[PDB]
Amino acid sequence: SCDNCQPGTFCRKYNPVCKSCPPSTFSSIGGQPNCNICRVCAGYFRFKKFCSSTHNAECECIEGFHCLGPQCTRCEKDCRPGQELTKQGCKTCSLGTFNDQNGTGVCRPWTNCSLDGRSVLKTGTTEKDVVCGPL
Ligand SMILES: *[C@@H]1O[C@H](CO)[C@@H](O)[C@H](O)[C@H]1NC(C)=O
Repeated sequence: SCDNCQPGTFCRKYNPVCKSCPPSTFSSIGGQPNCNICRVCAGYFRFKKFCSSTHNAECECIEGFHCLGPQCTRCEKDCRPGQELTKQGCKTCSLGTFNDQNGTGVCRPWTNCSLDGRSVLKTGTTEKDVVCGPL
C-alpha cells in the first residue's frame, strides 16, 4: 500500500498515508517508514545545492580547499608545489616529474637536457625542473 507513495513522503504500514517529509528532511525513494536527515553544510563546507523533499543537500568547500570523496564528505587543503590535484585529492609528483605552481598546475616531466647537446647544471626535484647548460 505504501509502495504507491512517491518521493518526498513517508508511510507506515500499520496506517498507510503518503505524508510529506517534515522540514530539513528528505526521501529519494517513496513510501519508506521514515525520511532521511538533511546534511547541513557549514564550517569548511558551503551549500552547492539546498536540501529538498526528494534529495539531500550537496556541499562544496570554501576558498583555498577542494572536495574529497564522491559526496564531498571532506575538504582538503589546496595542493603545494611538488603535488598535483587528482580526482582522489593531492598526489605528490612521482620520481622524474615536477610542478612549481602553488595550488594549481599538473606534474610535468623533467627537461631531458641531452635532446639538444646541452648538459645538466642543476638536478631536478618534485618542485623544480632541471637546469640545462649552454646551447
Ligand atoms: C635522455 O634522452 C636519451 C636519448 O634518447 C635517453 O637515452 C635517456 O634515457 C634520457 N635521459 C634522461 C636523463 O632523461
